[PDB]
Amino acid sequence: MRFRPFTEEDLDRLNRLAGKRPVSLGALRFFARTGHSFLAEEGEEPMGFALAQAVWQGEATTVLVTRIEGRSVEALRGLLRAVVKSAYDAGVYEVALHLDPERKELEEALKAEGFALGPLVLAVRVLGSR
Repeated sequence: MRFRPFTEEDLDRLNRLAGKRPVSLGALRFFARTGHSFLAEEGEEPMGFALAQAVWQGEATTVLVTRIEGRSVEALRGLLRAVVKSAYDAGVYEVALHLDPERKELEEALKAEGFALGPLVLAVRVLGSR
């Protein structure tokens, strides 16, 4: 298994991993430009991806993982590691993710790669779409 930046040529591979929530070409292009987004592959079987980006806090920066998908704990862990490395290299202060706690594989991968699930809590208000 390997972890790499994706390009436009990888649109189908990403969408093979994207289930019922497709990644557009526009989204792929934007996330390719961040330097924080990765594709996981076993051979040329796609195995996961992470869409992540830098968000300025006013002094420090956070890298937010907007989306992560993966077919195994191994894929999820390696994607997190690749994101974390890209954050360290950019002098980013922290990496954050909004976790659905039903996703046990992701929860396992997060703990294995040094993420905490507290004490900070996520507050959300969904407004909806037009």
